[PDB]
Order: sequence, then C-alpha cells, then structure tokens
Amino acid sequence: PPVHPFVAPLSYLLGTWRGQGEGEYPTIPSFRYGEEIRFSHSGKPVIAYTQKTWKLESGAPLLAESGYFRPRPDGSIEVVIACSTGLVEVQKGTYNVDEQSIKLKSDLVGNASKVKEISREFELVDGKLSYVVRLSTTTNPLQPLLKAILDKL
Amino acid sequence: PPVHPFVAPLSYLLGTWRGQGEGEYPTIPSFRYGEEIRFSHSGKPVIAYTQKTWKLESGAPLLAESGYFRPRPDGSIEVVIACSTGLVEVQKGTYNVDEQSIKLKSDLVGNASKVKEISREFELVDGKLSYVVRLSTTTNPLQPLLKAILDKL
Ligand SMILES: [Ba+2]
Ligand SMILES: [Ba+2]
Ligand SMILES: [Ba+2]
Ligand SMILES: [Ba+2]
Repeated sequence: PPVHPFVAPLSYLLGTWRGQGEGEYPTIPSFRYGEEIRFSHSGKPVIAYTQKTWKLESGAPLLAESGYFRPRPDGSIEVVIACSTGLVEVQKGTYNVDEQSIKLKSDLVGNASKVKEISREFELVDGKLSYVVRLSTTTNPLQPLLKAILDKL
Repeated sequence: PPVHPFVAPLSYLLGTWRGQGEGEYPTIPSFRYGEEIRFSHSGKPVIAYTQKTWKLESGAPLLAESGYFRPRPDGSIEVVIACSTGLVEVQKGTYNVDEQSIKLKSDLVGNASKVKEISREFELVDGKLSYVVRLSTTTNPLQPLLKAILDKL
C-alpha cells in the first residue's frame, strides 16, 4: 500500500526504532531499560504504534504498548494508546515538521489508579528518536518521568 | 518464557486466528470483511491482542485494533483497547473455562462522537473462535453489529 497524504509528513517516523531509556521519579531511583518502538501504516490517515520494554541484563520483557497516531494538515494530532499496565490514553496535541516532533498531553486517562495527566513527546534529534514521558499523580506535579533514546533499524 | 498462572486458564486463545465477519446494523445493510486476530503473551499476567480487517477481494485494509487482556484467578477479566478509528475502550468482564468464553462490556469508550456502548464476546464454538460485537448509539439500543468466526491457524 502507499502513503496516504495525512501520514506522509511523518514518514521519517516510519520503521523500527531501538535503544534504551532511563526512568526516575521523586518517588523512585534511576532505573534503565531497553526499548523498541515501531511506527507503521496501511494507506490510512493513521499510524500504528507498538512498543515494548525489557530488563537490560536478562533482558526479560517489562512493559508494552500498542497505539494509533492520527495526524492532520493543520499540524494537530490525535493519539490513542493502550498499555499492558492497564491504562488507555487518548492524547491530543501537535506535530511540527521542521523540528520533526509530535507533542501530546493526555486528555483521558482511563482506568487510572493514581495517574492524572501524562504527556508524551516524540522528537527526531540528531537522527535518533528522543522519546519522553512526563507524569502527574494524585500527589506529584507534571514532571520528567522517563526519557528514552532510539536508533533506526 | 512461562504462561503466567493467572493466564494459563485462557491458553486456548494463544495464537493467530483468520476468518471473516459481517456487519449488519439498522443504518447499514449487510456487509462482509476479512479479519485476523492474534493473542500472544510474554510471561506476564496479560494476553496481548491484535486484530485487523480487510476487504475480501481487495483485500484492502479497513481497521485495526489492539490491546491487552488481564484475567484474574477469580473469573473477572478486564481488557484495554485502542482502535484505528481513533477510539479507546475499557472492557471489563468475566471469563469462563469450559464454556471457553470471554464476555466484555464497555466501562468507558473514550473519544466517541456517537457510540454509547460496546460489548465484545470471544468464545470458542465447536473449534472456531466466534467474535460477537454489539453496540448501542445515541439513537440505537445495544444490538448486534459484528459477527465473525475464525479458524485457529
Ligand atoms: Ba500546513
Ligand atoms: Ba529536532
Ligand atoms: Ba478459580
Ligand atoms: Ba463453548
């Protein structure tokens, strides 16, 4: 199938991405994990997202996401992601093409234990994927929670 | 890696499942689509789930959904899903080991315009995985939309 015009200005994003990342929150200490993000499409104005985490040494698998990225010309964007942890997010926000980012905040965080707002950012910096999740809980403001870097497979 | 004990009762599901479906609804007459379904896992208390529909001759892509099941040892199962429509569900239910069945019913369908409810039902009927989808809208009660019957691959 061929790139739909909506999906085509995020065509760099496309393919397997793979490196490792680093979590830390006021509640907990630096811990490190490998990552694997895949962006795809089959003609439609929607980009599939899957992701998986895994322990470095083992490295037995940790967490795992699967989603739909749904871009539009006016530079705005919507994104729904399910997590094995048992959340679902519907994130609204924008993509600029010069910089080659996407910037989301949560709109609806669904079946959330203590989770409030969650903001994901995927930018291409220096030809690698820089992906960050900021978090808020019932006790702590939005802040940098994770930060992963990834390379083109 | 080993089938979490919490998950072991549902092992009939693990693997890829090909078939066809059909929609009828009061506003859309009969139709028919190709359709795959695969459940996997990864040594967690979770079965991963992906599903994609095509056009029978084309078979050009139609829709994908993905997510995650959490069975409990108590009967309850709680599912999450993101759909290429651009729409998430929370599903919560109660499965069944020798009726071999997983009945679900939306506890939250985010990012919907006009959907109000969705249930799903995943069940083995004489060897093939039958999938029944039902929906209510602003204007329609909780009735059938999608039926599909899939053969283990
Ligand atoms: Ba423009
Ligand atoms: Ba940049
Ligand atoms: Ba029991
Ligand atoms: Ba049965």
